[PDB]
Amino acid sequence: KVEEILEKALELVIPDEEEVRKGREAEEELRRRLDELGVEYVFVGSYARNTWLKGSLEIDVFLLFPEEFSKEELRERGLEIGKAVLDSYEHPYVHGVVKGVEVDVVPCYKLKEPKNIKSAVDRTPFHHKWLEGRIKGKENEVRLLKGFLKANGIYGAEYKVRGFSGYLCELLIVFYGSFLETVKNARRWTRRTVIDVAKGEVRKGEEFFVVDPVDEKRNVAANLSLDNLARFVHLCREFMEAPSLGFFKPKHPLEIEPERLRKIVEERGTAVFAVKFRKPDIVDDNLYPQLERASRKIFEFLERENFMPLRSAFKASEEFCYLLFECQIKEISRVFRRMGPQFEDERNVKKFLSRNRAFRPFIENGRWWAFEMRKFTTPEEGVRSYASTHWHTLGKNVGESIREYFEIISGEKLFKEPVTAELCEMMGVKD
Ligand SMILES: Nc1ncnc2c1ncn2[C@@H]1O[C@H](COP(=O)(O)OP(=O)(O)OP(=O)(O)O)[C@@H](O)[C@H]1O
Ligand SMILES: [Ca+2]
Ligand SMILES: [Ca+2]
Ligand SMILES: [Ca+2]
Ligand SMILES: [Mg+2]
Repeated sequence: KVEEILEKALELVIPDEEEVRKGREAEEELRRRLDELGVEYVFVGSYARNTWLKGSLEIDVFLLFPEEFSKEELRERGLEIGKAVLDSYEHPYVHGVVKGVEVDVVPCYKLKEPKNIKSAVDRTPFHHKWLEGRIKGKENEVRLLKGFLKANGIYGAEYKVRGFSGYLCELLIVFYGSFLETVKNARRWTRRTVIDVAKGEVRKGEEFFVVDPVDEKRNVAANLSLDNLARFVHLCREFMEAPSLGFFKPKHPLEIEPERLRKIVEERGTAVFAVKFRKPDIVDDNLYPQLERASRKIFEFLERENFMPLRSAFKASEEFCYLLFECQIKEISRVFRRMGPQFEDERNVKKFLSRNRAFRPFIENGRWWAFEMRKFTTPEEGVRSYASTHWHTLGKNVGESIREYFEIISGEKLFKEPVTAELCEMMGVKD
């Protein structure tokens, strides 16, 4: 059955004649313009090796240069070849569109074989040279891997996904020969697994590490999060166990009427709430690490204060950001135990006892203790206190935003916000 599903899978991963139409057109036009400027360039794209996934067409033309400043000479070439130009972020490249297709124009050094400069963009040409001859013919094998990963939300190395980059996908296919062979062997992958392509071997190491043929110190799966690696391995065991075209299909968002969520949550008996604030104007690769950090800090705070957090999640929309939380403790006693000094310490004892308190401190196991009052008794109130005076620990941009404004939302109001998918996923809700 397997080989019959992978066959139907191809119709989901391979590009349709009208998009492979935009590709060829743009490429032809783009070279024309680039040749008229007499520029030294090379298509290093997934497009350049026909390995790009259905519906994800994009070109990456790298301009080759020596010297030091190629920031402006590129600004020129780019702005002069792209019908429309924008500028993403020694970093600055030109993202435009040409004949309707997204085009990245990056400047690098035509290098005399290895030993780059503040290496980063300069390796890309080599990555391309190393993959071009070895991946020929296995294009679709690659499109299967990616299509497989994308359907399960773990394709892409950007911080929002922390999954499998494309390069990685192609290295893996070169190493094993085919999608199927990849999944079959991926079932035995561990967190200490090292896939060294250059030496055609697999050994044990400190962490999952796919060595880059071009640079043996660079881990091509650096951004792949442990959990996503663990998710791929599991998906692989699950696919072999019972292959199905549904693995190459995107899962459908849980349609949840706000009243069925309130039911699940009262049934779980937990405290569900979110921290809402204005999304700062920063790029995803900057925002996401901050949203993860913030979510972690507030979670650790919740642990410390004993509200026993179960799990957290975050969500970024167009205007706002939410840090979702679920704690097992909805309310905690006002009173708590303050550890005092050892009965021996005559001074720290006189000091500890001079403070006025509603109740009398006591000795337990040779040490003084005192009952005091918390300044909050619910995880929601605690977070309001924390987000109010410790916003500086939630990331430079997020923290700053939460400092200006934010609100703790729970109940139905929380359900009205666009965090349902995340909410459900966080609590492990099913169909
Ligand atoms: N070092 C690089 N190696 C390969 N592709 C690169 C590199 N740098 C930029 N790219 C581009 O990144 C985009 C993402 O895909 P990638 O190149 O990783 O190949 P892929 O994953 O096999 O193809 P696709 O991403 O379309 O599924 C493509 O447009 C590709 O040209
Ligand atoms: Ca994600
Ligand atoms: Ca994910
Ligand atoms: Ca209260
Ligand atoms: Mg690109």
